[PDB]
Amino acid sequence: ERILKKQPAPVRALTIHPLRRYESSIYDTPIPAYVIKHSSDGVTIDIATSELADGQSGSTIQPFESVPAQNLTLFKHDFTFGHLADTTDKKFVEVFGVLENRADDSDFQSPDMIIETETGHVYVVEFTTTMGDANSADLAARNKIAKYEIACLDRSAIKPISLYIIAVHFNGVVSNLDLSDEEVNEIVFRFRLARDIFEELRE
Ligand SMILES: [Mn+3]
Repeated sequence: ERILKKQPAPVRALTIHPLRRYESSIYDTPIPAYVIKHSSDGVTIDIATSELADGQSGSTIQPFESVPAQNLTLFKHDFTFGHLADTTDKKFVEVFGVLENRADDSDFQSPDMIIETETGHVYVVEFTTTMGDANSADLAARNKIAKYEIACLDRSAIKPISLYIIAVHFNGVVSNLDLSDEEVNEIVFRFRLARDIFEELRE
């Protein structure tokens, strides 16, 4: 019997912490070799994680990956963020139910994460990437906020919601989470490696 579920109600409202610019501080760090091979559905990838130093950016990377042909278009986004959450089609409706009598489009939106805690807060987290610079990243982040703000606002009447964004570019992250340098480095490092792999995969 979980006692945190027995607290007085929290304020039902949408919270958005301000976005911040972070920059990677990677420098000369080995980038693992990868071997791409044709497979039955798509490609197999073999990442030489042995080449990485202990305590260096990239320690979250797994040596082996299967990418089916239907998943190559999402590979960059999903690989980049694969240490924080696995791919999902978990919709708003699974967590809040339909909002007024009738189901609508915002019920079937699927942000990258929807976390609900015992205390009754809900956290919506969305990841994204850009091939441009930090300004591109800031803009990408604002577009994800615009994509999901309405659905979050209406449902915050049911449980309070905090909306978070992580937007990666080649040299940093725009995010309203409070990230360490290692955490920024890991995201960027995984993004840079995903870019290299993706250019050979589209080919
Ligand atoms: Mn995303």
